[PDB]
Amino acid sequence: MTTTMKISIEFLEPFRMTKWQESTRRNKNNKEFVRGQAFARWHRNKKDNTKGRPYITGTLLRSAVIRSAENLLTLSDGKISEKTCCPGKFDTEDKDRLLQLRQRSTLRWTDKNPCPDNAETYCPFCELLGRRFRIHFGNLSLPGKPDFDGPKAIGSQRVLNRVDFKSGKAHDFFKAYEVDHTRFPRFEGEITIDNKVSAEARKLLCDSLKFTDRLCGALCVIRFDNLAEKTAEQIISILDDNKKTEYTRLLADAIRSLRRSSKLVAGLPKDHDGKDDHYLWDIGKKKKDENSVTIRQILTTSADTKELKNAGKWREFCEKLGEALYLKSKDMDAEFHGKPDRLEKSRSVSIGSVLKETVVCGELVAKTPFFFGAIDEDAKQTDLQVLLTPDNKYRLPRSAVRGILRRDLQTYFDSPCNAELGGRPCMCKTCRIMRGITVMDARSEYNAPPEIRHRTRINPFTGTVAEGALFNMEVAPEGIVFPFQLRYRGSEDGLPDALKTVLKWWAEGQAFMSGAASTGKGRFRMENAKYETLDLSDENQRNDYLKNWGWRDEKGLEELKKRLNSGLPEPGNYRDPKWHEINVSIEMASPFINGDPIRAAVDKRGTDVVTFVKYKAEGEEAKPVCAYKAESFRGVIRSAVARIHMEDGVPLTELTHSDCECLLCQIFGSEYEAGKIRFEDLVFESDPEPVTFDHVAIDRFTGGAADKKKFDDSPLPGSPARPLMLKGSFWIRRDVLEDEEYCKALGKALADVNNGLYPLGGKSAIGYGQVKSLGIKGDDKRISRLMNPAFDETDVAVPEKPKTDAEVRIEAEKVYYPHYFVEPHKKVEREEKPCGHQKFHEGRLTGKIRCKLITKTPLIVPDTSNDDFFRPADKEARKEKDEYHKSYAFFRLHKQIMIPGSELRGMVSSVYETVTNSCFRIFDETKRLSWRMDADHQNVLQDFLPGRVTADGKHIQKFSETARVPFYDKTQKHFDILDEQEIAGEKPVRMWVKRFIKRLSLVDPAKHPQKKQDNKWKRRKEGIATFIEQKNGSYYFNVVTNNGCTSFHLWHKPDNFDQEKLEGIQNGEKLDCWVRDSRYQKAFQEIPENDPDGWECKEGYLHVVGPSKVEFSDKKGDVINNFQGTLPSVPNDWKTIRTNDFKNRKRKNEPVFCCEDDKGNYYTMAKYCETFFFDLKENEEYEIPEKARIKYKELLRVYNNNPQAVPESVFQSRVARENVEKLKSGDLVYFKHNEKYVEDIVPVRISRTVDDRMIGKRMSADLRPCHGDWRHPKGLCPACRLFGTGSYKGRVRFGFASLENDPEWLIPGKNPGDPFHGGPVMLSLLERPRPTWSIPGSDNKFKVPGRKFYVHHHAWKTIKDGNHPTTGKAIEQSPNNRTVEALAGGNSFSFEIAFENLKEWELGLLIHSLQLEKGLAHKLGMAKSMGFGSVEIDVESVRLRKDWKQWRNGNSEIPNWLGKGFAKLKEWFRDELDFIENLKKLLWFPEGDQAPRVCYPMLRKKDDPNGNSGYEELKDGEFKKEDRQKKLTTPWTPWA
RNA sequence: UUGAUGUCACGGAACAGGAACUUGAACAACAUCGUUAC
RNA sequence: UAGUAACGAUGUUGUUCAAGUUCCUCAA
Repeated sequence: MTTTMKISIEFLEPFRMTKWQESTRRNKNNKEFVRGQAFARWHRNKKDNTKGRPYITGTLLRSAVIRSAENLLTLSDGKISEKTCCPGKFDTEDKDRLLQLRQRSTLRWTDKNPCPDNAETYCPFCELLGRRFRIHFGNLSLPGKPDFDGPKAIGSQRVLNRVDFKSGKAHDFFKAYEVDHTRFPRFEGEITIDNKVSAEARKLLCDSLKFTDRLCGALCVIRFDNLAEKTAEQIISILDDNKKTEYTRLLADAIRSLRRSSKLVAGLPKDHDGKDDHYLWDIGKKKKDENSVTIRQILTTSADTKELKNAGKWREFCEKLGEALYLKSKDMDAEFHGKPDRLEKSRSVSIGSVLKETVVCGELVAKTPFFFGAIDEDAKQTDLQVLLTPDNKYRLPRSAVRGILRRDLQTYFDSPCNAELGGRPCMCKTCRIMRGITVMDARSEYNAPPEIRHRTRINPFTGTVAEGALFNMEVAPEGIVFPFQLRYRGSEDGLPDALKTVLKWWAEGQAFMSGAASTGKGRFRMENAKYETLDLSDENQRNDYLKNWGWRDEKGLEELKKRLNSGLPEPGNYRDPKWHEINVSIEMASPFINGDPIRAAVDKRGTDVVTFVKYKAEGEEAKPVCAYKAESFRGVIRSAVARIHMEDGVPLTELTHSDCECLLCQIFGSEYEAGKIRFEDLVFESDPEPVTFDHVAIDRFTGGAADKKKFDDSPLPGSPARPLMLKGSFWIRRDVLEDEEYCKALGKALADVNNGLYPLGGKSAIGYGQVKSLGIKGDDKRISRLMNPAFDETDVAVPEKPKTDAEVRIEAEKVYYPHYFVEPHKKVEREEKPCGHQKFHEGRLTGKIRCKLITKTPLIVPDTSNDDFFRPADKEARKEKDEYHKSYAFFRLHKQIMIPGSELRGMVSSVYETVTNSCFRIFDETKRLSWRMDADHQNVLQDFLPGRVTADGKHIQKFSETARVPFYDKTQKHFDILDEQEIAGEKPVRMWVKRFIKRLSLVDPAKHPQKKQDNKWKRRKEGIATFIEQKNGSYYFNVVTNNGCTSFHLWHKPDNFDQEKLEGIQNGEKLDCWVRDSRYQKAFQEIPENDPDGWECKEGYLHVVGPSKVEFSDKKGDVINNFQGTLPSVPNDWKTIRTNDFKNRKRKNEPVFCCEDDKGNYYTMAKYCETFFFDLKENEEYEIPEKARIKYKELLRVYNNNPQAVPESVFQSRVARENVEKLKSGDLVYFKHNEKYVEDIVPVRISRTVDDRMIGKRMSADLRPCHGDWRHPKGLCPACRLFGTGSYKGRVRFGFASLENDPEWLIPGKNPGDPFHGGPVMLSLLERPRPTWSIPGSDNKFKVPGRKFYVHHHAWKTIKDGNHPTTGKAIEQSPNNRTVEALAGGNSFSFEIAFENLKEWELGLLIHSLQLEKGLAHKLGMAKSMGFGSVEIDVESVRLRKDWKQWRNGNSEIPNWLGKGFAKLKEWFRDELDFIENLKKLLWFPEGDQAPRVCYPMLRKKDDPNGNSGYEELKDGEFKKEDRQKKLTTPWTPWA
């Protein structure tokens, strides 16, 4: 007796879902069960396990149908078909149940009796209301009834908001679950209708089901009828197996950046030679063990797996791999929800019968990168995320659009709302329009990953970043189009005036929707707007509206979009939107950089930092453009404002901005209110191709390139020819331009920015940024009227340089050295506090210094961007893998000769820090030295005893003595009778050891007058002689000693003076002879067949080292000559090398081995013996500390890394041939000890000695790098206060020098008529410096000498011709020298030095270090150990700065500052200024007719035509060991 | 997997404040091997 | 009965980034 009607809803928007709670907090007292009643619920079976499906109750649909019936019943004057309708009853006497009452002001129609319950025929509204069930509503569930694994498998919980209006930041908040409509678009259920209900109530129910449009926060229409985890573990294992565990976060951040495309792995950077040993992309490979994969190979084999071929799979793989790597690198609340007021009776009111409908279509594109904060969980790498669709599409929710419409409608009026989330509906002017507005969501179909931006915060007391201020941010691209549709229904004749004015504001590109609007986030623009007004008051238009469910679905929308008229309606009352656009145009003159290190790590160029480049969308693809960030420009302008205004004493940079109405808190905003000025990005108006500049860090002592301190950067090029224009804009509020107090502050800040200060970008300390001019327009000269520059009276000329007094006596026929260190003082002061990069102090100076550089000796500043500049034409380009002869050009930027700022900065910094006796800026406090020890018994080789380490590496057992066993000889055989188990020293052997041999003579008393001048014949006694056999050269004898106690057999070779004693020997005569003992320390295996004497059989260890001591050469030495032809080849394995020739051929002295390899090398091998350690003394051992093992590790690292070694691997020692790295349990050791502690361990008899301390502990404690903590503390060296340091910005900025006259090269080019290119000159070897010549020994006597100032001379006239500076022979090219292009004397450059907050004694010393006296000169460039680079600097106008209006050129104040500087120099050091005298002696330039010949010595005296006693004769006598420091300190000591 | 005589939740902008920056001449002369003889 | 003395050859490149901060405030 029922009639089931099957219904089915279909969502067109992401609906919302509530949270599940147990059946105890399901009353009217919970504040989360209420406010969660208008959503869908989540039912889970088997409670306490999150597993179920969502559903929608029937009471919500019943309430919606009742509301739609009330709204539809008054539109036809209360008559459905024929009969009139009763008003209905909405009152209940019981109120302990019915958890929620109605506060709605029920509509009215035809007021009459409420049809009391005691009836027999009701009104159709009574039958629809339900007065066993009359109209039963069923639950809506999913079609197939599935079972999911929780509410986080179908949706995602996002946080909603409630912002304020005056202090427009926030209030409480709440959150809910929302499910997408593309995955769950359908719900099904039924309604059980009785038989005899009516024939007009069914029509009302059908029209009410067709009239309802939204159920759960969304529009609807009701119808009726494993690789990435293991890849992360493998990468982590690779990073842990090596020592590269500090590259993990950079690896995570650079791997996450590869999610844009899979064609980025085949373009990763390489080395500088094109190899595959990058410092982070090629970790894992070694010298051996080929089966070791790198990270590049892992990423290359994972890009094509037939699973990560799509974009989404590769994107997800990269995202979770970066998340896993970040999580591995890591370990190295109040929601005001509800409270609706329980009202007893609703105040029924009538609204009439006039109802219209307006549909506004169109779309809104983006003009700035937008942002919608949706920071979710399970992703902690970005910490500022955007809102995306489950298919990675960008969307804007309708809640943000509704809130922005509310804000704009409150702005159109002048009255904010006063609601408090409860009670009766509010009836203000902006809540009666907001109650008829319906909007929709968007998708934008872009589907691309968003870029990441890095932001910081700078401490305004030191100039660096603050502690703990560094964070990321991701923004959506620019140019994405969203579909738009607004629908309004009311009683007016169309749209109201407020909505028309707001839409006219939005059609002008002033729709600031959401995001970080203070830094120039999303600003949209509504385009292609259409509108059409319907009329639901009649019956021939309402039935056509109800026939097709309105026009909400896609088919109805495609039919409706053919009826809308174009163009928005004009408003009756305009309101002149309250935001004004101001354009900004900056023009530069120097390079520009905006750092981005992750992009430089991914880029294929192979640099360290690259400039910032943003993307923009063209509908489906992204294109990159270089720009300047908006946050950096906002920070620059904010710091320009904050440093001028005082606000009651302390400047705006020291305030906390807690509860103050400061000038920064009313324009730029704070954490309590929003700002009133919004900035934007700045494009570059062109296509600037980046260039690459190489840098280096030159050591102070032994001036050369320091370790691990080579780098480069890729800035955008700028020069005075092409000035790199910048274009941008920013928005200001309307009620700020009308104020006269804030516009003055903005004008002052922009005038201080225009006047040269505040450079934009990165490394401004070397001449980057340097804003040339700034011009704004679009404000009716309200701000651009204080931006006029001014001056003072500029006529006074600069004083001249003083005359010098330090002179030297240089004579002829003498040679000089080029190093001459400068010994410093012992008082480095650190008792002054730094100033602070805040407001401009009163008693300090700021301005510009214009200089003028002029060379007087050829200058070499190379362009290291490309080699082979002097390459011949019309030939092959280049072989892939070879070592050619490098050749460079001069430095050019835009085809213009220039000098960088870092060169001049380093030069002036060296002179200034050697004048004031400050801390050594850069140094190498590691790398302990080592020296080869001499070969002499008494001084060094007496203390080195033979030893052997025990079974554990803790003790060393010493031996008694040693004797040498002959190998590689021809008179024995020791290789084929001994295996490899006893020649490695791991098994003791048994040899026969002889100590003293006995020579023989004939007659002593008749030898006196011609011989016996060697006093060795003092131990002869007597001896009888026999004769048993005959030999060709010797004679056999049996000699007794004194009484016949023993007899020894020998072979005696006679001579001229003992040939008369024997004529014919008859085997039985008794000759007389004398026996003398001689030293003979040998040991054989079995016995020799020449000396049958008593050999003492001993027991000990035997060892070998290999054939060492090769005198290899290339010029057929004295031992290779006079040979017997056909020199053999080198054997491929040892233990078979024998003796070929003898060195002495009269006697049978030292044998050699001459051979020849495939090249022109000729080896001659000594060392026909090995050593044998016997008599191991037990129970006496010495401990090994850690210092000895550190020294041994250093010794092994020096032995194994040598470029001057023998090219053959067979003639090396055991240490270098087998590449050992530790000391084993039993091995060869020559150790040194004293009283149970060992000191030194050397492998061979004559090896090198490593010193105990490092080179940093050989100085004073004050001369070390003045860096560290000892606002900023007061412990800084005097040179790290003018120039910067770490955690302290320096207040001196240099600039690019530019040539103004004609080039005037050294030698003319190959093409006449083109005076812009020079000729090539070839230089000498230029080998690296040796710090082991200034510090000869290692005990305590040799401290670290000074700062290595090169002297001035003229030795470029010998290089220009083609000869050598030392000898006179012509130099020949090789893959070790260069061919540079140089300038000549008589060229002029010009640059500028900007300074700020300097004292009056620091400026005087800076001027004294810039310009020297009238006899000195500076020295910059390449190869200044010859005569190459001698410049002098004259200082022009020094115009100061005293206010933001006038600048007051101070040329007539120099002679005061200089004096004050010297006064300070007298205050610190009283009368101990000898270092300044030496520095003035070392900068002296030859004024005339003086030709000092300086050069480096050769190795010996036989390899130079002058015969000047090269380095091997200078180590004795003049520069022996104790006169080295003394002679190398005096500014001009003869080279001798 | 809801109760019926009463649900404005399309009744609420995840908003407000922050300079990828500080320091650094692309340069530069004396070392490398071990033993032989008495 | 013991351990003493210093000699012989002439050839050759190196660093390519290092030290810092990598999340907080206003709220709760």
